[PDB]
Amino acid sequence: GALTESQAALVKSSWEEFNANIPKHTHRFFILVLEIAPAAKDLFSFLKGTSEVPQNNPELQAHAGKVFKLVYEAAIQLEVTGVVVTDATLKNLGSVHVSKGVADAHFPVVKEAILKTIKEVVGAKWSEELNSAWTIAYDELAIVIKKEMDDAA
Ligand code: HEM
Repeated sequence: GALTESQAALVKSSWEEFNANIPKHTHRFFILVLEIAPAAKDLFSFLKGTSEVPQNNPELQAHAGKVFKLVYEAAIQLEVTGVVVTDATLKNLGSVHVSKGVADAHFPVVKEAILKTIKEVVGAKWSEELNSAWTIAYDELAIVIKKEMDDAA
C-alpha cells in the first residue's frame, strides 16, 4: 500500500539479516547486477578492469552497504512521515549519479538486483509482503534521486 508498520518491521529485519554477512551479500548483489545488465560493469570504479566481481574488496562492500541502508532508511521514513525527505545527501547523490553516466533507464536494474539479493538473504522467510515493501521504498527513493539528477542533467 504505502508502508504499514508490519511492512516497515519486515524491511528492518531483512536489512539486519543482510548486514550480518556484508562480504557475501554485497558480492552477490553485484553478481545480480551483471546478470541483468552486463554493460553496467563499466559504471563501477572498483569493478572496471576485473574479470569476476571481487569477493573481499572494501570499496565494493562500503558502497553496496550504503545503497541498501539508504533504501531501508527510506522505508522507515515513508512509514513514519509518509514521504522520503530531500536533504543535502540525496541532492549530492543526484550530482554523483549524473557525473558517472547513470540514466533513468538504469534504475530498474538496481531495483531487481536488490529484490533478488533480499530474497536470497531471508530464504524461507520470503513473502510477498516483504517484496512489496522493498519495492515501495526503492521506487520512492528513485523518484527523489532522479529529480536531483535531472535538475543538473
Ligand atoms: C535508490 C537507488 C540508488 C541508491 C540509494 C544509490 C546509492 C548510491 C550511493 C550511496 C553511492 C555512493 C555515493 C558516494 O558516497 O559517493 C552511489 C554511487 C554510484 N551509483 Fe548509486 N544508487 C542508486 C541507484 C543507482 C543506479 C540505478 C545506478 C546505475 C547502474 C547507480 C550507479 C552508481 C554508480 C556508478 C556509482 C559510483 C560509485 C563509484 O564508482 O565509486 N546507482 N549510489
